[PDB]
Amino acid sequence: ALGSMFGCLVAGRLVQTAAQQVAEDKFVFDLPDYESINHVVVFMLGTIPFPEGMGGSVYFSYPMPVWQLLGFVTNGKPSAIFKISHPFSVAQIGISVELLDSMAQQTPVGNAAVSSVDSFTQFTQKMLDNFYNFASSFAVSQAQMTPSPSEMFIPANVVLKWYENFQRRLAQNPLFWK
Amino acid sequence: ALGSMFGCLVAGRLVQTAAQQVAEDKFVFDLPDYESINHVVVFMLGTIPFPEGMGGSVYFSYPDPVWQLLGFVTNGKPSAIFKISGLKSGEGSQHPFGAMNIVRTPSVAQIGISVELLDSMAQQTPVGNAAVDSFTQFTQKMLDNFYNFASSFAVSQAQMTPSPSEMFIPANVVLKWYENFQRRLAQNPLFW
Repeated sequence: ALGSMFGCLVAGRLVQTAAQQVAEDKFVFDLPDYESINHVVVFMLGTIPFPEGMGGSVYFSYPMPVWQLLGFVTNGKPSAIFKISHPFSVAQIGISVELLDSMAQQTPVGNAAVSSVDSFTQFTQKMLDNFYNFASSFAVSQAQMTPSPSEMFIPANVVLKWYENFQRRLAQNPLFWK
Repeated sequence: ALGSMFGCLVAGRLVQTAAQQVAEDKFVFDLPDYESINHVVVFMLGTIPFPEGMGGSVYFSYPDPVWQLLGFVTNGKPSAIFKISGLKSGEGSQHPFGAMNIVRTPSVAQIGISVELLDSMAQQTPVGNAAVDSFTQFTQKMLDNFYNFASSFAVSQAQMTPSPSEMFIPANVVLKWYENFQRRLAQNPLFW
């Protein structure tokens, strides 16, 4: 035939290349022992390119099976690493051949260091929620303040300002902190 | 002897399978444009297993002939991902690569694989931060970052500007929160 197009590698195991064809432009790798899957590496073998105007969207499913879009591979960027621990015990990697123009409009959650980029925002939101739920009881206005020229106060709006700064820095680079 | 036995992958690039064989048990991959690399993937091709009692030690060379040990690959664990950025120089075991002609430059790094006795590999020490907990670093940094930021706005009553619509939190309350959250994060990193 033409041969295999993709490799799928669970860190700690061997490369899988014999993907199961589930559609003319969709391919799936079954991954056993989902619990021991920390990282997956998905890549082009270099034998067959994506067709004109096309790239690959990489999805992951895990235990009922639930899917998430990890990211993309293209002729220009033919490999990607994803931390692990719609078009489609045992997990699956799915690759769907799609228009490059369409792939640009999607929002992948995958990342090489963290399972989901949403966890960054999720943690920050819960940290600030924990702070304000605690601090709110003690908040005072200047009119409510009792005379104490020496005591230090922090404006409540630092919550909002820091969150806004975090969002901006995260949008630039999801791993700015690392 | 073992032929092309290993593969090497940098994220965003094509897999390399053709290593320089500086000995019949020693394989070297060139990595051009090294400063734009954080992670490297090394793996057995699955063409042939390691011989009985043998495994692979994976080394890295960079600009300051000299290799830091990154880690290992074996028949039982035939692939691994390594961090090669931010490694502290001078650490870890020494290297077996005595090829006269390992042609080298500051922009071109190497990954070296030596087929070694498993017994010998068990006595080697990889450098720190090589093996790949990342989210733990994130949460700690964000906590410290937020507290330092919030604290930078701390003001006494005498230093305040009139702002009748603004609310203020006593600084000792913010500090108490910071200490408690730090402490609860270190016993249950997923408490939140």
